[PDB]
Amino acid sequence: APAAVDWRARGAVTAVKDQGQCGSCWAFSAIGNVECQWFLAGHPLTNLSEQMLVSCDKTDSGCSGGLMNNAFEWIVQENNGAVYTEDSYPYASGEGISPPCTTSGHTVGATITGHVELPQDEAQIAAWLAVNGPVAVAVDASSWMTYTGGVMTSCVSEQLDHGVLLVGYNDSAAVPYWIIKNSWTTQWGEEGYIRIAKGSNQCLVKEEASSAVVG
Ligand SMILES: *C(#N)C1=NC([N]C2=[C]C(F)=[C]C(F)=[C]2)=C2N=[C]N([C][C])C2=N1
Repeated sequence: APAAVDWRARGAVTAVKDQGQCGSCWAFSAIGNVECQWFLAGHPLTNLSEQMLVSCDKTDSGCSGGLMNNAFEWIVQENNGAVYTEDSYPYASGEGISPPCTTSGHTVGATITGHVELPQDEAQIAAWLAVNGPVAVAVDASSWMTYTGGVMTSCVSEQLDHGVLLVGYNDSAAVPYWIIKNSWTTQWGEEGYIRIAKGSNQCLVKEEASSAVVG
């Protein structure tokens, strides 16, 4: 794989979003992955709807949490592969109240046919990302509440409790790192991103990696 990749440089990543006081990170991880894949599949970059998942995916638990892998199955199995646009199903859960699902009236912004779950191997995740684009990952984010910048190297790595998006890596750096998009606005971290060391399973980053398949 190349020494360094950053899918932001390809224009493939939407702006950093704001989940607010809702435990909807899993939705932001899944939808951000879809946004990137939809762009890479030859379409304009389009903001897509987290609220569709938070309100309508009853396999997951709204503001109480969820899993990207379940979200991807819901999209395909329950929603005909459709992911609505942000504008047509906008984010309403920032104050912690998810509105009831509505099935009528939204605009499809992307279509997926499935998703992949990657091996629990940072090298193989990086090699897949280098070719195919950003990867949704579960992490232990419990050490992230003081991060102001730099490469984090000794994160608590004990329990998956958050979902985020790998957008790149740098193996050349003095401490090799992953580049991760969060959903805590651009006012946290490095304009909304965190670098964690790569190669030591920091934050349990290799354990639950996946990506949508556009089709
Ligand atoms: C977010 N925000 C969030 N996530 C989880 N759990 C989670 C998310 C994920 F993407 C992958 C995982 F393995 C685990 C939450 N569990 C509780 N809460 C607060 C309601 C969570 N928020």
